[PDB]
Amino acid sequence: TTSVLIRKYAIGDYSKLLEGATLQLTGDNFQARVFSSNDIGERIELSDGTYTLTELNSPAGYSIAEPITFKVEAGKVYTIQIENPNKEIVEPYSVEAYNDFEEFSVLTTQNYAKFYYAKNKNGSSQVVYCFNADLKSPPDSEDGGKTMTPDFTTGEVKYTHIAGRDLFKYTVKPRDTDPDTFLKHIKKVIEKGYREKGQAIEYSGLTETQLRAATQLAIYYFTDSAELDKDKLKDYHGFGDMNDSTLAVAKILVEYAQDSNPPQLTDLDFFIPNNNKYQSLIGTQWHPEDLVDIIRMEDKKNLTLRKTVTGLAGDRTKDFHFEIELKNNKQELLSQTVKTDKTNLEFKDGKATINLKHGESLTLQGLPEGYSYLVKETDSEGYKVKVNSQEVANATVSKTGITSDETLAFENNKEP
Repeated sequence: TTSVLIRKYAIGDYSKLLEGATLQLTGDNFQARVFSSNDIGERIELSDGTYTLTELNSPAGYSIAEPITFKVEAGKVYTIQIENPNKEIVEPYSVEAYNDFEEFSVLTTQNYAKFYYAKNKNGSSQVVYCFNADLKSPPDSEDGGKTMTPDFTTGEVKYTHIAGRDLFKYTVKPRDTDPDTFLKHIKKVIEKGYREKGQAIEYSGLTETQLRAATQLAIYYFTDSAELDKDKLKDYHGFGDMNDSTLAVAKILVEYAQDSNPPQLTDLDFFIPNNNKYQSLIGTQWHPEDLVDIIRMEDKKNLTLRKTVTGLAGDRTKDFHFEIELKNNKQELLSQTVKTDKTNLEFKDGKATINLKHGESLTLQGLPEGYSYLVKETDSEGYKVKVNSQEVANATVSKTGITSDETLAFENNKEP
């Protein structure tokens, strides 16, 4: 068996698991079961196979998220076919991270003062960097990370340790638009930047702390679209105090990140705070030994067809038949169950047929952003077909990139 924890998160705020979603786990061949999402995730030991996580209902406010299919094979877990990117600690929001308030080292005239660390399982401290420029730094510590300043409202501010994959979504004002491109940029910055106390500094004349600042500002280039310009930085989070040298190294880190070479680092710890006011933190180290597979589901905050028969010679009890062809954002055909105001509809190779009599209607729900339809009424022979009052010789119409709901009102006229 393989341990998994199903965790339900809320898209865009990861400071707590979203409780109160009714989730059902169904598998191909054990017993299917229903449970409600909790604060730590539902722990299940699974034999090899393919399983489906469905949201039977979501908690007040949210939308039903897409069924997540996954596979447990040979002790490993996969999403659908790639490797489960969600590896997190068993007890969430249990990791201390801190800002070392007493450590002192200048950029030019002033303490850098952004000495962020996270505590590894073994009590050592890894250098980490803020991933959200406008959010709060980790809790001040006056004693090197033994005790921390709690938040006035939420108590201690502790973190969930996770594999730093899928980082795009934690950014506020990223520069990139493709997540993988974004991840590759972050890994590369960390790679060539400051990772370990005592490390050789390859850039002549720069102190450890100066490299650390260049590294942090390079992250902000990508996470918050910081500009790497002396004069535009005069008042940006203390970075006016960064000398020319250091800023030149920040541009080197960013230019490196930007080039086509692949990242030499396979993975990086990442840390999410249990208070959304606090910044998330990208690590410089990797501790896979502390992590288990999570099946993650994320909650967020329609096409209608109808038939009317007209004319005195129009039959009002004839099952008119439609052949609907649907493709997604990237022109792939949908091969999924699609719920409706009547019954479900299995789309095979993007297609399903439906029958409508005069004055009936069917409403396809949960169709994705930027979809496209091609709809034909196959058995029109004899009728003058009009769709939304437009004359269609071939009883077939199309539309691409539907950003809203849409209604196709077929009218069939058999006038004597």
